[PDB]
Amino acid sequence: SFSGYLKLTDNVYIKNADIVEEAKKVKPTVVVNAANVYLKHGGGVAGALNKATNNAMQVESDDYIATNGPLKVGGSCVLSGHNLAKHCLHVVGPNVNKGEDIQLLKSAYENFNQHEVLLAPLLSAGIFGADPIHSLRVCVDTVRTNVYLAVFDKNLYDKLVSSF
Ligand SMILES: Cn1c(C(=O)O)c(NC(=O)c2ccc(NC(=O)NC3CC3)cc2)c2cccnc21
Repeated sequence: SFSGYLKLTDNVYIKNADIVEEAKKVKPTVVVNAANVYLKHGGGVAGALNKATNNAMQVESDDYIATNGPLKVGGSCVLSGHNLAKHCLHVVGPNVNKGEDIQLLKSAYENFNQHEVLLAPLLSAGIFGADPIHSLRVCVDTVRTNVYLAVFDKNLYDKLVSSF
């Protein structure tokens, strides 16, 4: 059901798309959220995915944190995908704007290997402060399963594809 994606490697594909609209169209088995350790979905991809679930993702996340405590930077948890997907894999990449170690980005992408196919954003990009070209390079060199990347900004998408 994924269509209009450029092929980067044997297993990594990319599209200039709104990940919420892409999830509603495809209804994948797994959509990846670019989460923080507290699962507080305020801005960026996290806020957009939560808003499309009418806040059901945040209510479910708050119960998960109340039971288990916060995630590790580089870690993940599988929760419901609500109206967007069967499941949502909440992955925490390092937030470079908070002094988190960039080496944890490879650990964050290793979580994708537990799932055969994923619709995902670039981790640690945007408001997390890491270089998006570096995030795409770590993705290609780490993920072995089929990943379909959705990049919202047209100019960033063109730069990622021309510099790859
Ligand atoms: C790299 N990046 C990305 C990205 O998705 O590539 C961000 N992504 C976003 O802000 C983002 C915002 C909105 C949506 N869609 C909807 O809300 N769609 C429903 C109305 C119909 C998806 C995503 C980002 C926000 C800060 C900084 N960098 C960002």
